[PDB]
Amino acid sequence: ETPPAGMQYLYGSGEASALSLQAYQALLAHVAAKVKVRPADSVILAEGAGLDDPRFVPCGAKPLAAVFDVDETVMLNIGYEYHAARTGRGFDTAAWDAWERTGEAAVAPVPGADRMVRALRQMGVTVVFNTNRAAGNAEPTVRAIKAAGLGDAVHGQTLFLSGDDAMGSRKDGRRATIAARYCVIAMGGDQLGDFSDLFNGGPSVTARRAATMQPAIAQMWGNGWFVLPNPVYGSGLKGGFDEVFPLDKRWAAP
Amino acid sequence: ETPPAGMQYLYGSGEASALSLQAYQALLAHVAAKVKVRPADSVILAEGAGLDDPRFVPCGAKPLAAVFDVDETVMLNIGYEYHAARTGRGFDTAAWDAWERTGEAAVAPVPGADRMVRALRQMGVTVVFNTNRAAGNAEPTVRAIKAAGLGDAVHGQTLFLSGDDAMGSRKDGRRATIAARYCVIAMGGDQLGDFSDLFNGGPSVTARRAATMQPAIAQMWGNGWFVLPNPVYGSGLKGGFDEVFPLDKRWAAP
Ligand SMILES: Nc1ncnc2[nH]cnc12
Ligand SMILES: Nc1ncnc2[nH]cnc12
Ligand SMILES: [Mg+2]
Ligand SMILES: [Mg+2]
Repeated sequence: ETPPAGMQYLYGSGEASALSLQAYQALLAHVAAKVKVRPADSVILAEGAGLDDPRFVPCGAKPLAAVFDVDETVMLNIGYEYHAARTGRGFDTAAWDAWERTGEAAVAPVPGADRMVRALRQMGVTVVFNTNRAAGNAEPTVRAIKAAGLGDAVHGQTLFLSGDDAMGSRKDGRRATIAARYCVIAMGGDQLGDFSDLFNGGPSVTARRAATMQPAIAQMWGNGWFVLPNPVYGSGLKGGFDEVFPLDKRWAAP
Repeated sequence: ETPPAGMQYLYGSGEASALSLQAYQALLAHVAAKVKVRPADSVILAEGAGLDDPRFVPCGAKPLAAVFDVDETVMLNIGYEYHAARTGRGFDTAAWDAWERTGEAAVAPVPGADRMVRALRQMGVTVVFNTNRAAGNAEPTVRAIKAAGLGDAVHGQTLFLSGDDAMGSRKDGRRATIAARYCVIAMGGDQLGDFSDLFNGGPSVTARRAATMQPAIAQMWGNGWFVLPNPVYGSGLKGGFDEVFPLDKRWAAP
């Protein structure tokens, strides 16, 4: 038996490896330019700014930082997805809670994520993690991040988890806390919720894809917001046939 | 019924859209820097240069150009993959040959690929396509490229297809022809064979992934070689369990 195709790609292929290394290379070059010249806008949206008319929290004189999602952005959850491939039970809240507590032995860095995290700190940029892992599992998450070669994270200062506020999986509140004390010059993630909660909680698969091509949002990709692949799970694996294949681009073999 | 997960991601998700827009943004910024200052090395490997010790064809005073694979790099083959999702017969040489001849009506641009192709030509950079589509289907391929908003391609000058030499799917010979008359400052692709044939024809899934992290090769991603996602088909969807999930990163739920 062979693993699911999405796992073959993300965890096995050199295509996905080069895809990840490219994103970090662009991130390191973008941060370096912002270290030499501090911008006026940070890369975190201001509160009340919709996807229709985007506006950002100002940078000011706050310390420079970069926000990262953890799972499948800087850290590969190889151990859990191996269990998902063996079982088929990918969506399991009880199994994932155990993985958050006992998975520090089976984690790997996204290709180049350990190298960029060191470069960001040698550049004087603080590395902040904003993950939907549970606040109750903060200590095993810190150990897993350390075991992935991603440095030392501290709960409340450089690590913000689900449950730190009364908003659940919504990360806008935690992004507001980070931007209130840091000037975030770059933000990485593998799901659109890692850049704005406005991509989720309503918009359809067709609407979310169009939202990324909003010219004010489109200018962010590779230029402030940095994306990494995840065809294994999450909000990217949704939609039926009429949403994946538009009816004006359909074809039948003879 | 829902389409395969990889197709949900690549063709439906906004995550894959932002992933593609990021790659082109980095490509446009890289090309602009090379227009202001022409480099000494092009991004095409010299003949006889192995992945162990990489070396590149010099740039010289040749016209600046950028090489692109077509399928799932600049053009989405929505119509064919819709047929693959309906049928399950993804690997079909007879059906794909028909798609090369009759698919110009069901193609779309990769997000931002039509915008970058115009920007490259407004910058004075020639856009060259190196695809494994058949040379016998060059004219319907030209029409499909045009229908995707990717400009005008010419067979033999800006379009090089499988069969133009006696090497089949190997693209190194066609890359040698392009680099002999152009200074290629950027090259995009969704499979590793779009950058060097040395990634294929032998190396295992584990070996190919490690090859992308060769420091001389690793410096190219997002900095000369630009990658786009394809978890739907190709050399990225290979390998068994021992190659996707290394044995030191395995885990079992309680
Ligand atoms: N339930 C889940 N939670 C988080 N990541 C996952 N990946 C696959 N299933 C998951
Ligand atoms: N046989 C094939 N040739 C090219 N692209 C494909 N995508 C899926 N199957 C394919
Ligand atoms: Mg994640
Ligand atoms: Mg291709």
